[PDB]
Amino acid sequence: SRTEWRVRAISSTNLHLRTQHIYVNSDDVKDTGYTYILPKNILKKFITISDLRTQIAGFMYGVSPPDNPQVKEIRCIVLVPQTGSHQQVNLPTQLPDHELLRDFEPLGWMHTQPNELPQLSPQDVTTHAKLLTDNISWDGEKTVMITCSFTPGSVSLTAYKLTPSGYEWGKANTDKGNNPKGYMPTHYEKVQMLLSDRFLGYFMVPSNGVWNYNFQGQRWSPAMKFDVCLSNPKEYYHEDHKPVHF
Repeated sequence: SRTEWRVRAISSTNLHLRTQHIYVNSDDVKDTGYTYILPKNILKKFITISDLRTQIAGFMYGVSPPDNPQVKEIRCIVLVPQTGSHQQVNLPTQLPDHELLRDFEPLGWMHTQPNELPQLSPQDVTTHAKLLTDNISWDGEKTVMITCSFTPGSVSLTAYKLTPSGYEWGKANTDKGNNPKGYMPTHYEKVQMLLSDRFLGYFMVPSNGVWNYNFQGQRWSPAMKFDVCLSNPKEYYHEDHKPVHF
């Protein structure tokens, strides 16, 4: 329905309201490790281009502040060609590559999620374990996952790191659902994160100007190759994201 598309596009412009009420779960995090600082400007933009029901994601890149070795500031988010569901996001096996990105530190990924969950999803752990094993540039000691859970009238953020055992389990997991065998809360660990407007972050999207393939699944595949470039991200229901035909 072309009319439905226009209606959803309209209601989605109210997503920015949720970024007025942001929550960050820093509850009982170990005092050992890194603290992640996410810029408010990119978190808000990330929410405005997202969707309440279908998850989207982006890879995070950042730097190490000269005077605090235990702090990692996220300065760039890269949106890759993708598709997703209420339970997970589907990303190409090929990591983004660009001269501008090679001098940053890969810090993991972030993604939206329909509802707040009592535990990190088994899917997230599996997706993260895959990203680690395949990419030598991904340091398990610094890469993390930030979940942006939509809660009534707001968004709730949490950052996690995989545990050595979680990495092992994730690398072997074979059932995408919500209760895989052997899944324990001891497979992941919460990490400290801050939402700050002290500095700005930037976005990089596919060079063909299309990151959202949720209405063009036939043009998406895990093996697809792509390039990226600096740019302001297009919303979920942007003109260029609609299906080749309704």
